[PDB]
Amino acid sequence: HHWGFGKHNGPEHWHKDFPIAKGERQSPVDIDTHTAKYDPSLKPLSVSYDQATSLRILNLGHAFQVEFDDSQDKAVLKGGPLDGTYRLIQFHFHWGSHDGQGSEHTVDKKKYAAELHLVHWNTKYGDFGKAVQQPDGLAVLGIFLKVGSAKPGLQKVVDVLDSIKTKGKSADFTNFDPRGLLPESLDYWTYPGSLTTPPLLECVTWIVLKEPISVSSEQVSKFRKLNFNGEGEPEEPMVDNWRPAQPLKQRQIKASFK
Ligand SMILES: [Zn+2]
Repeated sequence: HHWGFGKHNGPEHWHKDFPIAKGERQSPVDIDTHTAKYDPSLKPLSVSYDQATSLRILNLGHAFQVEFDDSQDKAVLKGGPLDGTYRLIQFHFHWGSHDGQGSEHTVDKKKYAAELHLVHWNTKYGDFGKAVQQPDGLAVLGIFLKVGSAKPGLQKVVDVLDSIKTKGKSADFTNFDPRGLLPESLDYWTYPGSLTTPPLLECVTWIVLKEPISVSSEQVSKFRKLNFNGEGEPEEPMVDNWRPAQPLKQRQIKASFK
């Protein structure tokens, strides 16, 4: 009964193995735009992906992840609410069983068709594993996906997914430029929170972009053809791998805009 997104092992059950699931700094959250606070002191984000080096793409079971060479010192997220520099290690998505749900963060309760997380670790701490043990260990850039026109910079991802249908499969995924996954504007909300899969560690500065990227119905539908199961096991399509919004509790969501 490893955690996952079935009826028996899904988000409602995670607290039994990971009691921090009911903790004080859990993610995702609903972003209530009336109660979020515009902070004029929040500076622009700095996302430098020019020299990011993608390596491989893996079906981990609950989702797929594209991994990067985080020995590169130039593929970095910094600025914004951050007081350090953070190296890109991987990205992945969350999505639904239909276009009407799939995002983890919500905006005034609005759910998007999917959400992209670009995960970066703090260069103060040596590596990812050591970083997640610190309250400022990770900076995750979250980006909503809505269905409309196609996102060209996502196509290489969409095209490869048929090769990694079942858990444990992977593919070469070199020369992928994650700049192609960013919207035009980098206006953002930000708050302190957690990983949204177990172990749910409270080590993340969340930066959630106001502007969603547009992806086509065809592109997001490919996500739903992935499987949670391993090869030869009964087919279980990989859908609804999003943790729902958790209580904000003490925290203050801040915005770079009104
Ligand atoms: Zn995520």
